[PDB]
Amino acid sequence: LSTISRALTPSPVMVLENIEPEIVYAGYDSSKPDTAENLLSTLNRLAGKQMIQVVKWAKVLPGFKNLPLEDQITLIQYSWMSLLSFALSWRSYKHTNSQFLYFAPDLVFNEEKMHQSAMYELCQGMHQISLQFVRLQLTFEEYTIMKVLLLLSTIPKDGLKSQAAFEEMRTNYIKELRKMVTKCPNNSGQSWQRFYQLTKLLDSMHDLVSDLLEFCFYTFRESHALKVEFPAMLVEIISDQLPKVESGNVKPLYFHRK
Ligand SMILES: O=C1COc2ccc(C3=C(c4ccc(F)cc4F)C(=O)OC3)cc2N1
Repeated sequence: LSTISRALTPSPVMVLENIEPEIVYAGYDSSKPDTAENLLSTLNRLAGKQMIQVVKWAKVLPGFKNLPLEDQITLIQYSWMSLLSFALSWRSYKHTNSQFLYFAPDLVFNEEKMHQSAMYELCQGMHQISLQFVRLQLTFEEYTIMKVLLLLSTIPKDGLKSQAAFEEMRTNYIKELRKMVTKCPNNSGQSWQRFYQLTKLLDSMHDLVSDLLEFCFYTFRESHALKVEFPAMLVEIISDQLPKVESGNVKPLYFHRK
């Protein structure tokens, strides 16, 4: 809080990079075949543990604490699949140059796994998002800021408890992205073009993530019949999220209008 301390303290993007979650293992069971039942159960277990890290992350995310508890909860529950998908795309980009879907070091999907998981087309759509990371040569700086924008990209139909505090936080992070692209237009030429590409990429997540969620809601509802395991963390999120999304109580915020 000191004057000197404030002027010198790591910038907001440096803070985001510092609080980026550690590596999470899926705990892949080599004794089980790669069937939908086992792959999806493994993805769900993995995602539960990643979501625990996401909550820890959100806890020290600057600005997030300034929202009401219920809005914080609401935002994590609405954006969870966007956050996991984006982080997946990043890992896939960094570890495999977006050739494969790197869910964890012990769970990397090639095309065969994509089929086996019963979400071939969804995995291919995500892989295609990851290919954009290669085209753009997305940077760690862009990634971290964009991930925050994803946390802040889906809200209830009639908005949040503290809509103004949310909008302030969202604007603040959009501004960080603006600053970043002004400094570093990277391979898009002009800073405005960089911002356009990055925000279009974010908008392009919505339909894929919505499709991912529909499958997740289906397997959740039919969990016992399908033998698809969900951990408590996902049970909690999906039990709250599913009726809201399915009843239209959901509003995606697009950077660019349809
Ligand atoms: O039971 C089900 C079926 O619907 C699901 C849909 C998605 C997931 C998760 C993803 C994921 C994200 C992007 C993709 F392209 C493929 C993905 F699998 C992730 O990264 O974490 C969980 C898990 C289930 N679980």
